[PDB]
Amino acid sequence: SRRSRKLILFIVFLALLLDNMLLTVVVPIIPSYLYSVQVGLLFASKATVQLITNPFIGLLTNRIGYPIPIFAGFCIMFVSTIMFAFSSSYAFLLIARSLQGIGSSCSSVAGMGMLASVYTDDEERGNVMGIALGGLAMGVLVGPPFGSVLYEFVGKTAPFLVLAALVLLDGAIQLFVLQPSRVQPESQKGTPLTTLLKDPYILIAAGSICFANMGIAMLEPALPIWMMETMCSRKWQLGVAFLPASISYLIGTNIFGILAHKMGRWLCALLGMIIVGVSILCIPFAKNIYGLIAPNFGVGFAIGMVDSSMMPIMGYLVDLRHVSVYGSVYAIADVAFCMGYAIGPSAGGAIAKAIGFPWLMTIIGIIDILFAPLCFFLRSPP
Ligand SMILES: NCCc1c[nH]c2ccc(O)cc12
Repeated sequence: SRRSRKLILFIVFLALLLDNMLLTVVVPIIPSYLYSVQVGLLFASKATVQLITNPFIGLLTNRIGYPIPIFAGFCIMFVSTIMFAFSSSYAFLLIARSLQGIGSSCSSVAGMGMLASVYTDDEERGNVMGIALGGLAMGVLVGPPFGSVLYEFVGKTAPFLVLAALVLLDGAIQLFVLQPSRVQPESQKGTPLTTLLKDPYILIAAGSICFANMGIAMLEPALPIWMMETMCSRKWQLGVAFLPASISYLIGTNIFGILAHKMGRWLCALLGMIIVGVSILCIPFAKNIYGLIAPNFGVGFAIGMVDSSMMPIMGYLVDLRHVSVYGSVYAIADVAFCMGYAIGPSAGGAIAKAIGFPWLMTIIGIIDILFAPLCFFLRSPP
C-alpha cells in the first residue's frame, strides 16, 4: 500500500505489546534467576532508567526524526531480550533491566510521537491512540499464561527465545516500510521542554494521568501481600484477583477511544477519576474475592477511560497552543506513566508496612477524588 498509514498503528501497537510481554514474563523468572528485599529492585531500576531516559528521547526524536528512535528501540529491545535470556549474575539482571528501560522509553515515546504526527484529526487520532494503547492491556493480559506454559513445558529460556523470534519477525517488517536508512530532521523546531513544564494545562493532564496510573501501580504489589494476610487465599487466586483489571482496561481503552470525543474529554477524565476513587475506596472493606472482582473491574475500566480519553488531549493541547510537535509532550506523558510505575511498588510496600493497607486504599482514593475536579479546566483551554 501507499505509505501504509495503518501499519504505523500496527507497529506501535505490537511494540507496546511486546514491551509489556517483557515487563510481565519477568515476574516469575526473577525469583528463579535470583536463587540460581531486592526482588522488586529490578522493577524500580527499570522504571527509573525509563524516567531518566524519556526527556532525552523526546528531544532526540525531533532533533533527528521519528523512525530512527523506533528502529533503535527494536534493536535495543532485541539485545535486551537476548541478554536477559542468557543472564546468570545479578549485574546481568540489572543491565538487562537498564537496556529494557532504554528500549521501552525510546519505543513508546517515538511511537506516540510518530502516531500523533501522522494523524492530526482529533476523531481518528483519539481512535488510533486508543487502539494502540489497547496493547498496554493486551500484553499484560497474555503475558502470564503464555510465559508460564512456555517456561514450564519445554524450557526456561524457550519463552524468551520465541519472544525474540517474534521481535525479529516484526523488525523484518516496518524496516523497508519506514526506511530509516537516512536521517530526516523535523520541518519546524519544537518547543523546549522547560516551557511545557510551565504550562498549567499540560501539568494538570500529566498529574491526573500520573495519579490514575499510580492507583494501579500501588495496587499491583500490595494486593497479593494482603489477601494472604486476612482472607488467607491460596496461590491459585493470586493471579485471578488481578486478572479482571486487564480486561477492563482493554475494553475501556478500545471503546472510549471513539466515545470520548463524542461525550467530552474533560468530562470523561473526571468520570474516570471519580470511578477510580470510589472503586479503590470500595476495595479494602470487601472480604471475599467475589466482592473484590467488581471493584477491580471498575478501577481497570476507569483507568482505561482516563488513558484512552486523555492521551490524545496532550497532542491536542500542544497543537492548539504550542508548536505542532508531539515528542516532548508525549515524553512528559510517559514520564508521568513511569514515575507512577517507579514509586508504585517500593513506596507502596513501604507505606503499607508502616500503615494499614485499607488506609493506603483510602488515602489513594481521597487523593484521586480531590484531584478529580481539577480536570474541569480542560473544558476549553485558551
Ligand atoms: N496504564 C496501565 C495501568 C494498568 C491498568 N491495569 C493494569 C494491569 C497491569 C499493568 O501492568 C498495568 C495496568
